[PDB]
Amino acid sequence: RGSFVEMVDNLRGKSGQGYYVEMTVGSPPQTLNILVDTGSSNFAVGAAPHPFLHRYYQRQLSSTYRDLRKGVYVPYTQGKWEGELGTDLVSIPHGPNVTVRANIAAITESDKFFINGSNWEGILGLAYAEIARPDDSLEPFFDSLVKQTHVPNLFSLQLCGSVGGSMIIGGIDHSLYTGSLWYTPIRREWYYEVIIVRVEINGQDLKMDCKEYNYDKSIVDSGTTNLRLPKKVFEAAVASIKAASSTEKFPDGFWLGEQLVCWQAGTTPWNIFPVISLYLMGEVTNQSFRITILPQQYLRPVEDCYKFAISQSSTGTVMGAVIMEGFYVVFDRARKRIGFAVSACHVHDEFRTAAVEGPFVTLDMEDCGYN
Ligand SMILES: CN1C(=O)C[C@@](C)(c2cccc(NC(=O)c3ccc(OCC(F)(F)F)cn3)c2)N=C1N
Ligand code: NA
Ligand code: NA
Repeated sequence: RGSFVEMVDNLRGKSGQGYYVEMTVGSPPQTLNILVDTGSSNFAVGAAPHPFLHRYYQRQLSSTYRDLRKGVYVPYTQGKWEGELGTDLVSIPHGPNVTVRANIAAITESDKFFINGSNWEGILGLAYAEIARPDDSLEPFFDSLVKQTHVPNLFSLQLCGSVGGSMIIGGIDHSLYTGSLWYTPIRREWYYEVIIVRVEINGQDLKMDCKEYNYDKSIVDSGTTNLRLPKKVFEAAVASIKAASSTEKFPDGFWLGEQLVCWQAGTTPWNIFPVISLYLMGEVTNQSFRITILPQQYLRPVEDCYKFAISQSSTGTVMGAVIMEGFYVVFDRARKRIGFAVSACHVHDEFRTAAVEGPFVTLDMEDCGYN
């Protein structure tokens, strides 16, 4: 409890490609790099020699493998994968010193799924059975972990945004954050769904009906890059960001993520860009708190050229790696809540730092949840 030195720094990544943890599958152990994803619930790994893959799960080499004689087809907004289900023994070398029998989808065919030049070979879905494929009876990895061991039912993520971070499995490490943790309820256990009750650009309320902020949900997703905002909120959001930053100008396609914008080295105008604060539902009736992110988070370097990493959505708000890089995030599954604290490692400047602040008084927070 509170100290987990062995798990500190167990995440690696490359800008834009996601954060991955080393895992082993089967006996003898086959080592793989696995994308950490709080936005999905399948443990799926490459199982065949796709060209983009450094390595892949070779089921034939494992004595502990058990076929479930069952297929799964998984389409996404763009790209898909399909696979064959089974179970085998899984470990996390730089995680808890346990071994569990987990479901694994062996990916036999995929499209627009693996990334050319990336260093991961599979994906660890850390969300709940409700959104598992093909259905809620396929038990996600973290459930199997907690069912079969003494590992406490919670994990936490410090994503530092070439890149690194920590996934503390079964606890919290106090060195990873400064100040206090503030908790927001998990509304329903499927995605890590939360409720945003208020949005400020540079301390300026959007004055939108709060239901709009959560239309049709808001979730915390380490497998998404952007802060994704519902269409109507996004319009409001950029309009207010465009205005707060009207001190300089950029093409209209830039705000739509259809082009990059570039400045010279040692000289990006951070300060003409506003802070963004999301107030989240608190643990107590009529009590909220707010998280504050910097343009450092929503203006992401591409290779000085940057992409605007706030985008519109038809699936609701997504607090991707943009938000998460500001914070140490606690997925407290045992108490159905998400904790936020200022990350000890977040990227800032000398004028502004990311922040988690409370308590604030906010009424009718229940009306902010879409049904
Ligand atoms: C959004 N999403 C999906 O569309 C489906 C799924 C399974 C998925 C599938 C394939 C790839 C990914 N995610 C990524 O490639 C990715 C890339 C960069 C990411 O962040 C990088 C940075 F940290 F922002 F720099 C996070 N995830 C997610 N999970 C999701 N969370
Ligand atoms: Na247990
Ligand atoms: Na601390």
